[PDB]
Amino acid sequence: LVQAVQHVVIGPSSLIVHFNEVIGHFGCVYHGTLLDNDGKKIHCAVKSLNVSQFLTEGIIMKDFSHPNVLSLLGICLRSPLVVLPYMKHGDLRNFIRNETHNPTVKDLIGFGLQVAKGMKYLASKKFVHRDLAARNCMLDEKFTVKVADFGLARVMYDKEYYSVHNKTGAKLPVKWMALESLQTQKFTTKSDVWSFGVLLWELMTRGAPPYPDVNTFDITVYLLQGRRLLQPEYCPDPLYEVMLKCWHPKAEMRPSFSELVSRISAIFSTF
Ligand SMILES: CCOc1ccn(-c2ccc(F)cc2)c(=O)c1C(=O)Nc1ccc(Oc2ccnc(N)c2Cl)c(F)c1
Repeated sequence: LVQAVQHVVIGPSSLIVHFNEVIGHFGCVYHGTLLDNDGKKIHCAVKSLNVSQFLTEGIIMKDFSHPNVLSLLGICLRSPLVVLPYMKHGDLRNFIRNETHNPTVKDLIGFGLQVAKGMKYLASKKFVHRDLAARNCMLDEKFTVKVADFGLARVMYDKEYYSVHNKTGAKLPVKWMALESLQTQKFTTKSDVWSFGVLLWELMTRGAPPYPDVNTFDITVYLLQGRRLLQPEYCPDPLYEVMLKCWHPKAEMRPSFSELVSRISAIFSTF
């Protein structure tokens, strides 16, 4: 493990944490400066963790290289610190909810296509996300969407959406979970497809909360009855058909991420 983690570990002398520049219970995010031995100084975001599994997550994230997936600059051991490239426009949900922003109907479909591309890359590597949602996607200075996971850093802020299992300790985002995951607590690439369907609905409503009139406990019965999220006012009919296929009760009937990239590219560029 020590030899395997060598390329991910950053020395404490190489990282400058700007503690008086907070970005945002389980950890704080601050502005930072990373001192690169072979290039220019890097502006970063540093997340503090208030151990063996953590370093293996570091090795997996360091192997990611795709314009639609958040990369890892490294990990600093001394509380442990996670070093990420800085994302100028924060999370995707807060960006589209901002009343001073004017994304077009095509721009919103475009953000959906970017997520599908990042997920197609992850699924080809057999990586299961388990928490795909607009709040976990980042936006850089060039408006490029980066698929990521805050982990436990926003569970208290997003307390309305998260359940924590009393036995396994698992993070459970009930209103983004596939029917079979709510019944078995098992996650697959096909249950990530269901979550992507919910993410598309969030984009086309500019960040509205899903099922606002349905109790947490009533979600399983609501879904077994065959009921689903309603078509947003400015969501095109072919894009709603895509959402409905992502929510099929049989995991095997749901489209692959390759089929999603193809259908959304058609919707995005065709009239
Ligand atoms: C090493 C363990 O951590 C992981 C592990 C896996 N993945 C992961 C999981 C699935 C994927 F597909 C890809 C990556 C992660 O995303 C993280 C993580 O820590 N992400 C994280 C994200 C945003 C943060 O906040 C920022 C950052 C930059 N700019 C601004 N403005 C803000 Cl607010 C932040 F601090 C930390």
